[PDB]
Amino acid sequence: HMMRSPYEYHHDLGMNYTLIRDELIVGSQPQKPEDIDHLKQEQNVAYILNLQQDKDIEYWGIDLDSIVRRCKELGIRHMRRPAKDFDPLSLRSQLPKAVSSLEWAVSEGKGRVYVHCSAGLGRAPGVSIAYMYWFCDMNLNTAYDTLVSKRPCGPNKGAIRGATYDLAKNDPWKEPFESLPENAFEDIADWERKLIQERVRALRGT
Repeated sequence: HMMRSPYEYHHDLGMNYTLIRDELIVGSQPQKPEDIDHLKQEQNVAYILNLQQDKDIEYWGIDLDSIVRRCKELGIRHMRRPAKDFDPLSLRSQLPKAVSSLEWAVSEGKGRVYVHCSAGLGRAPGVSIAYMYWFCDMNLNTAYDTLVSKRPCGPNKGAIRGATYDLAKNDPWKEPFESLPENAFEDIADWERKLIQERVRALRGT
């Protein structure tokens, strides 16, 4: 067993994950049905949030149907909110829906939510940080540092900031997010946070 690179996916090492908050685990894709048994037995997982595109599951040669079947057998709910890999625009567009699924599953309270993409290095940490920022009473830099300190990875902060802009927006003719400096929407006022939480919850089951 040899040295590997630190911020890159090593699929041959099997499913890997990090517990970020009691309710929330961020990791790489389950590779076979036995990995679902591990999650249920060792981590009390009751929900899986899969952020991959079909193209990703195909590339990786994963039998998703057998994964999902085992989830159902064990009472786990499997959810899909796809986003494109290494694509901040995709992540930004899909963040509100992905976070809606996550936050719904947390609110149900039946067990831990396992949030993953192919590697759990971009998409899955990005969704998790947005959830912490919007729902767990922190600013964006705190939310960001809290995850990255536990699980070294490279989520796009701009994607999360831009989804925050998108959800706080009340004027369809506001200047674009792309014109604003790095600091815009890195914190949100209490009324904006309330607006965001309602809009995210309104996407539950869309």
